[PDB]
Amino acid sequence: DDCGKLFSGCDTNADCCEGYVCRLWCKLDW
Repeated sequence: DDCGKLFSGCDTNADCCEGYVCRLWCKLDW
């Protein structure tokens, strides 16, 4: 539910919910 965060790297399971990218950071769709 909580999943990854903004800029929070690129975790496996916590692979930051759909919204941001998986670049250097889990930042917004840059």
